[PDB]
Amino acid sequence: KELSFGARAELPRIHPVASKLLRLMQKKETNLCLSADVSLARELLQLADALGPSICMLKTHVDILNDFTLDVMKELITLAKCHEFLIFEDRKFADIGNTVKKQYEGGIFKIASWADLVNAHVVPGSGVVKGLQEVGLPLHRGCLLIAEMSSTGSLATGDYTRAAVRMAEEHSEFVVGFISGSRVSMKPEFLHLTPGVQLEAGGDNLGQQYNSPQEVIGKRGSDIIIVGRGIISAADRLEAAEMYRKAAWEAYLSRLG
Amino acid sequence: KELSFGARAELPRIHPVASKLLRLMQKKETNLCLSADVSLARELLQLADALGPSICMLKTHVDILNDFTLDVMKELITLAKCHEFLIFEDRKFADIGNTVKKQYEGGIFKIASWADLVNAHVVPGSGVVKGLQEVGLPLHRGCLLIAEMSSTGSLATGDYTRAAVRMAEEHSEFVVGFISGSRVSMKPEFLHLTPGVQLEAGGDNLGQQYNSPQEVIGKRGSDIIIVGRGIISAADRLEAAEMYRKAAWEAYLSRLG
Ligand SMILES: N#Cc1cn([C@@H]2O[C@H](COP(=O)(O)O)[C@@H](O)[C@H]2O)c(=O)[nH]c1=O
Ligand SMILES: N#Cc1cn([C@@H]2O[C@H](COP(=O)(O)O)[C@@H](O)[C@H]2O)c(=O)[nH]c1=O
Repeated sequence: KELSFGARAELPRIHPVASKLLRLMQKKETNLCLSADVSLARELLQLADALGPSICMLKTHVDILNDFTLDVMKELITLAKCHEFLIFEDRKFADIGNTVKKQYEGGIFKIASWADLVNAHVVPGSGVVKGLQEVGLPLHRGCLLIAEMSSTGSLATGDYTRAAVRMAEEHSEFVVGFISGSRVSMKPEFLHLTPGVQLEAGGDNLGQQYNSPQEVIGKRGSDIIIVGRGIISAADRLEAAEMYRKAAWEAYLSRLG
Repeated sequence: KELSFGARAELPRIHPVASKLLRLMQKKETNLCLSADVSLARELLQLADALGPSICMLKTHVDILNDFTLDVMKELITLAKCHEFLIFEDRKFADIGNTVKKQYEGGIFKIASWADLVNAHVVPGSGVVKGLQEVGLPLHRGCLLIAEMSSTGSLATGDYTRAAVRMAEEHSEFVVGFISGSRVSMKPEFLHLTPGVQLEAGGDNLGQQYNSPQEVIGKRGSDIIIVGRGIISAADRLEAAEMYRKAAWEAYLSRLG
């Protein structure tokens, strides 16, 4: 039998970060992750504040911010704490452990100092996880492994996907779930987050593909939708975020029974 | 009968950036790329200056620099021009075209403004290249596709590797070669750059594997060695760079006949 988000938050093997996320999802009735792909700090913060109540998570690409400072991330954390959402930096770590460890802790972004969650490609082998966890475990953080991608021509299929699942299952002290297009693990202690979501069928001119919240949450068994342009390009971003939230939440309720 | 670097710099289908590189390799007698994995701008610049004459390329991870500014990059360009080497930002773009185009142009780093070369993972499908090339074409930049990786457990093998090669062939206007462990393309217009290189075989504690310049260039047919710790860990980095340069250059001559 499928467990609710609230119950999954209490599973014996749950990671504290996944448990925190699952409890706010249940509390707020939201399984929407806003993708805030914006070029200005003030836009990031404005959106986080206005849409915070509607979202379980805010996904950042800090490298696209023309005016990133750690004082912007400090302010973001205050918003995350106030509205109750996790911060997920979509950094896509994708190299040897020695390197990604430095990229996660160091440099100007100091990602581990503010990001509840990060993600990593599995193509380098498990060293990518072992390096990240050297930094993330002391900082009480979690990681998502990229098991499938939303884009046309994606190579993250078949045996590659199976490899991501195995790596996750063997690094549960740090890995809390997946970026995927569908449920890829049978263990309920893992989260599935799915980008490439819009209400209407389509894609963009550079390989993005879209499926609806009901397809991805209801039919494919994923837990959370990640939505950028579907919301950000809308005239009314508050109504758009509420529409995606209600769509994802109802799809989850249906699948739950 | 294999072509010299100087000869390849004249091939019909050769990219302008590959041509410039191959000519300076030939001129300077170096097929060494320094991986300057350091956290201080002052160290990066002192290395670029001292080692410039020994290297054909300097590989950066700007996100590890604690004191990155665009002015640091200005200086690095001045040294690249003065000593004649290319700047390769090892950014590992690895997402949908819409996102990578912004990561390449924008944000704090403005990578396209100073990097002659960048690399991309092929896992997202050809959209990753299509996005990057939209930014890099007017700027006369080039891209390397990651066909193989140096690390234990790497999933960049078999059909994954073949996909990277096909993608590179199909985007030869922008893609100038590969990050690989071995020659993966027969087309001499393509460069092969190989990390995971030290004089002493072995590895690190986080999945990195090392093979000799002789093995990599001489036996495996790659063009350029990418060397980080083997040089940067030495007390005298210039002596170390010369040791690697001679080893790689001679292994290349050996292969020629
Ligand atoms: N990993 C991963 C992925 C990340 N993303 C990211 O999710 C966001 C999708 O945004 P949008 O297409 O505007 O809804 C965007 O930031 C993109 O970089 C995917 O779209 N697909 C993936 O497979
Ligand atoms: N793509 C790629 C790769 C990049 N690298 C990069 O090359 C460098 C190797 O450094 P070192 O092991 O210190 O010689 C380091 O910056 C690492 O991130 C690999 O080692 N292997 C790869 O497959």
